[PDB]
Amino acid sequence: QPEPDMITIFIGTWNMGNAPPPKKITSWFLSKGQGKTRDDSADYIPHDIYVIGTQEDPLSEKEWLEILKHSLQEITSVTFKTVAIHTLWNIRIVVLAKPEHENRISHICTDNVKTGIANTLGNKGAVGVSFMFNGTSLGFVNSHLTSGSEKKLRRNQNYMNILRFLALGDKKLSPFNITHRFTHLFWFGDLNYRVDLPTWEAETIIQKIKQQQYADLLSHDQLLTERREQKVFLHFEEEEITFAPTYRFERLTRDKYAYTKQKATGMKYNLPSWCDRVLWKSYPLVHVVCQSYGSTSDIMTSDHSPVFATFEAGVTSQFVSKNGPGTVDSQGQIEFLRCYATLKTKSQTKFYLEFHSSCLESFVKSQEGENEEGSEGELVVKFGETLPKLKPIISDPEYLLDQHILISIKSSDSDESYGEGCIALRLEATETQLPIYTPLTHHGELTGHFQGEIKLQTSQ
Ligand SMILES: Fc1ccc(CNCc2ccccc2)cc1
Repeated sequence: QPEPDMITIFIGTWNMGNAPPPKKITSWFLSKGQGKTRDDSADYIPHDIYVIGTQEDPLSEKEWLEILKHSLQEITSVTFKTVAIHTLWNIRIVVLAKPEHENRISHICTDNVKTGIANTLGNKGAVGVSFMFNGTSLGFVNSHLTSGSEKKLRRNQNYMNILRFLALGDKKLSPFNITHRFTHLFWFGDLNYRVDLPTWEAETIIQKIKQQQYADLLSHDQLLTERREQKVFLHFEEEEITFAPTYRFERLTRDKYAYTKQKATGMKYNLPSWCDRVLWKSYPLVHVVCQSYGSTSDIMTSDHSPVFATFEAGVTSQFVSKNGPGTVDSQGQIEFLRCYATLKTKSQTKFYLEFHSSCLESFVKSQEGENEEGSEGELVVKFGETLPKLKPIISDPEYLLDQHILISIKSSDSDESYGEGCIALRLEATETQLPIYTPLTHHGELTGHFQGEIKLQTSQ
């Protein structure tokens, strides 16, 4: 039986509003309702992996896993296996996979992060799951961020705390946070960003929603505006939104948005908003295609509607050769030539690089670079042709051209990373000097750039 080179992944996010679900939730897993929906001819075809994030989830793990498994079995006639389940108070992530994938999935990790201090600590935060699927690392984050139209900056803070502190994936990747540890990272949840229009416009907004005229509303969505100003989710993607706002509904219908201030809301307005979102970030030049992104119309127990997204995701096989794993393949080499980092830092330490990759036996430390002043005020760290020649464990181009090199630039004085990035080995040519580039981030914010040339030798 050949190993797959593609899988499909279902992402669901649903803020359940502390209510049990209705008896039928199959529309969710079928990507049926509003937005970019899945074709009827696919309804019996199981996704490879289902990742369900809930918020305000009132059920036990057992109660929810029985509902999920029974739902998928009814759709697909497949009994899914549980990869992982992790709950932080009423925030939960479930990962289910087809039985044939059980032997393909390993290195399963779970973690959570609680956001806030004192007053603001006790119910918001994130859960996450990571694992290997053959040669491919996958990470999944379900976050419930701070509520309220006025609190976008708090949400942005919650995002940075989650990507700093959530401990998933390979712990040897110590300079790297979750935004660099996975081939594919999916981040979803009740992100709680609102449509930032005046309160007095509530009925106008409702009118626009009834006319399915979302364009002007989306131009005021706080997550899209914060992302466009590089305040949050830097280097993540989101599919175009073509479904109505998923919050705040009167329960047991979808005919009414309940936006007016009430004692139960702390006297806050909840104008119709796209609270419930799915974003992703994949390594450069890896196949990832969103095939659905929408909301259900028939699940009405909560004041939120469920959101679905589905993806094609490229995956690679576990590779064994006669040499690696457990030695190098002297036919392979990676040379980084005429490289320089451009950093936003005002520090004057010396810097060294680390190169991390599952195509190396272990990470490689460079010599210190040569610091110069950039003509617009910046630090430029030059590495010349001084960089260590990297020795991959396998030289076969069918393996090596699918790999990635993570780069950290670290202070000699403190050994702290000032920036992290990723270079694809999916080159136009081997044995040929070719331009490379990555932005560098630290704690998910832009700190610089790395650019230069690469020369890749494979067994071909
Ligand atoms: F649904 C799932 C439940 C459990 C798992 C864990 N499988 C680990 C494994 C891999 C290879 C051989 C033996 C064990 C993976 C998926």
